[PDB]
Amino acid sequence: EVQWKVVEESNYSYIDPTQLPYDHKWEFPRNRLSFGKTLGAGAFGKVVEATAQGLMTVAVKMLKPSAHSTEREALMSELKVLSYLGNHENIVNLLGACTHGGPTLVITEYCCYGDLLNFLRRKRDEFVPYKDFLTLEHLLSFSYQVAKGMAFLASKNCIHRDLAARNILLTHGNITKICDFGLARDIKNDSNYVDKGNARLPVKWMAPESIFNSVYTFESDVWSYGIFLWELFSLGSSPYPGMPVDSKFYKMIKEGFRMSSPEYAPAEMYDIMKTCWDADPDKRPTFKQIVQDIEKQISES
Repeated sequence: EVQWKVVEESNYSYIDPTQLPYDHKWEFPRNRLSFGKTLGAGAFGKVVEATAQGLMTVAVKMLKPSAHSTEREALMSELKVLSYLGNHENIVNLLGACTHGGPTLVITEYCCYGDLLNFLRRKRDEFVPYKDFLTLEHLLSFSYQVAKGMAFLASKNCIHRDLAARNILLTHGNITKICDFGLARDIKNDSNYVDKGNARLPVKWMAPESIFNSVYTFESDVWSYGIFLWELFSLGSSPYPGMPVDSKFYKMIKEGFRMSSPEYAPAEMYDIMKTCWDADPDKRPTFKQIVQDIEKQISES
């Protein structure tokens, strides 16, 4: 299941998120919700735009009527993980929840510009590196904010496992927020997810140890962040463009093959990508190092 995991020292192992506590401070009166347009939908759930009276415009995640018992539990565990993580500017934050009086509703922040991938593709022919054009100043800020958000998740012993520009939302003032669609997104319709065994996985974003050894760590999140950077400075291009995921692709990655630098990537940002893609997880930077490195770049700019 492609979703977030909180880990505990064992050497880490995933915690069972059902065992996390749900504090009822999040409880919010169901009747104070006015639902609007459906923002997204998966096989078992959807996110709807809603007006919250006394909490503003919010996003509400809910299950579809065909959801099984395990998915109601999964939505509850999603609420438990968000409540455990706490608040940060660069994640989609929990605002409230409705657990009794009906089916479970998770109330989160609303990001009006949608996911960052479609935004970049939208702005591709309206980009200039320097001077509402998208600029290099914006791409640096986006790289900075996603690194801050990922540093925050890592500091809470949380690993994303699916970091990609499609999972970053953009809101007002060019604030980027990491999110986990979870049950609100069905990956069977997305060609960026590849069948491998029974699983469907974002192979072109995954670290080699994740692909060939099923190992997901803080360091494998850093690898995916490097792919995200490539997406960002290619203005939304697909990674390893024109390459099918086949035996040749896996062999090339295993033998050290990496993408070339995007056209608009500053050399300092390509340096970060290359270190993120080190075959040795121990040689990759941490998200805290990446935050400081990009902070120095923005000062110089």
